[PDB]
This record gives sequence, structure tokens and C-alpha cells, in this order.
Amino acid sequence: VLPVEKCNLEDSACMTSAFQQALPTFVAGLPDHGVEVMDVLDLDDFAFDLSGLQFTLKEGKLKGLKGAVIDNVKWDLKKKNIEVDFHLDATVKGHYTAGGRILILPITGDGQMKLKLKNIHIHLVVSYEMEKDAEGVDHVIFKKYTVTFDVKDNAQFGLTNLFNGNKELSDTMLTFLNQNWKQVSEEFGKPVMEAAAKKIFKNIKHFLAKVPIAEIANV
Ligand SMILES: COC1=C(OC)C(=O)C(C/C=C(\C)CC/C=C(\C)CC/C=C(\C)CC/C=C(\C)CC/C=C(\C)CC/C=C(\C)CC/C=C(\C)CCC=C(C)C)=C(C)C1=O
Repeated sequence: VLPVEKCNLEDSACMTSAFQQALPTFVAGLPDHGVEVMDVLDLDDFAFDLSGLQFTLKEGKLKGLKGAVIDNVKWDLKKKNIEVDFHLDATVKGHYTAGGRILILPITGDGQMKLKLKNIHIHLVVSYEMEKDAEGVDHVIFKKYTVTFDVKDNAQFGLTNLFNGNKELSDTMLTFLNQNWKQVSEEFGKPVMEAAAKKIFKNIKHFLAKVPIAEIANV
């Protein structure tokens, strides 16, 4: 199904390489297997209300996951956790709305978004159980995850139709977001990441649940 060389789980050099070879095929999607495309990833509609900003995103897209570099995969067979560190550049797009304020500036907006995130580092931890199925085939079954993020290099904000078309105000806001990009990544990044992470997690869990572990590991 997926092109992956078989590792011992505690050989982290190997696992980091296997994840790296699998990832692009995987994120392309596996229609017949019930695995959605994850680059470009369709994010489900969401909203958030945080630190004075009422935000929504519709027709959400996350681009970039097909080019992620896996930094390390640490498998702890004792605790039955997997730690996966990786980084990428990502673009988040869609029909956004904004009201309230961002930090010290009031905002209104109803238009299109293009967020370009450069060298975002992600720290994923998954909990899993090994589970034999009804016909006796052992599977890795994902149970929970945590994900943290750190945008190290830069984040760029493209927001159309801010301030009902007023250039002056839109220009001031856009300059403002790019100058304080880090702060803004830390204030509002979590709900965005979570929109992607829950969908990505669903599909990995679905996939691993159905593919025998012996097909993708030395167990
Ligand atoms: C070795 O055997 C194998 C396994 O073990 C058995 C495997 O598990 C697997 C797994 C299969 C593959 C390796 C695929 C693995 C997949 C992996 C590691 C991907 C995991 C991805 C995670 C679940 C989620 C990642 C999430 C992201 C990239 C999203 C990040 C986005 C972020 C942080 C957005 C940040 C946003 C901001 C900074 C600004 C936000 C602000 C605003 C929107 C508001 C702006 C202000 C207003 C005005 C608009 C394989 C292949 C295998 O072979």
C-alpha cells in the first residue's frame, strides 16, 4: 500500500527514514483505503474567539505537508508512545472573517487569507496500543496525541478586504501583523494547528488500524 522499509521500532535512525519515505505517498491520499489527501489538506470549518479576536475560516487549506522533513522518530515500547519531530513550510488559505481586535488594533475583515509559515517545527507525541484483530492480525492502534509547534523563521499575513476595502487601514494592519508575526503565531496558532492535527491524526489512525504491523515493521 505504502512504500516503507521495515524497521525495528527502537532503531530511531531507521524510523526517521521510514517516516520520511512513507510521508509523501501518504499525504497524497489513499482513496481506496479511505485516506484523505493531506497536501493540499482540506481543513473543516472552524472559528475561534481568543484575546479579543473573533476569527472564522471556511474552505480552509493547508499546503506544505508533502515536503516535511522528519527530524527524529523516538519510539518508547515501554510507555507505548511515539515522539515525532519534524519541520516544514506551510501555507494556510481560505475564506476568513475577522472582527474585534488584534492586540492593540481593531479589525474587521471578510475575504481571503494566505498565511505563509516558514520553518515551522512540530513536536508530536502519540499514545498507542498494539491490538490483535478479529482474524488475528496485529495492528498499531493510535489512541491520543499532543502537538506543539514553533514557527522559527517567519510568518506572513495576506488578508484581503480588511476594513471594507480601506487601503490605509488594511496597509497599517498588514504591516502590523508581519512586524509582530511571532507574537501573533503564539496567540492564534493553536486552533489552526488543531484544525489540521485532528484531521491528519484521524487518517493515520485509520490507516495503521487496517494495515498489519508486520507489513511496516519488524514485529
Ligand atoms: C515505520 O512504520 C511506519 C509507522 O509506524 C508503524 C508509521 O506510523 C507511519 C506513519 C505514516 C507516515 C509516516 C505519515 C506520518 C505523518 C506525520 C508525522 C504528520 C503528522 C502531522 C500532525 C498530526 C499535524 C501537523 C500539523 C500542521 C503541519 C499544522 C501547523 C500549522 C500551524 C502551527 C499554523 C500556525 C498559525 C499561525 C502562526 C497564525 C494564525 C493566525 C490566524 C489564523 C489569525 C491571523 C490574524 C487575523 C487578522 C487573520 C509510517 C509511514 C510507517 O512506515
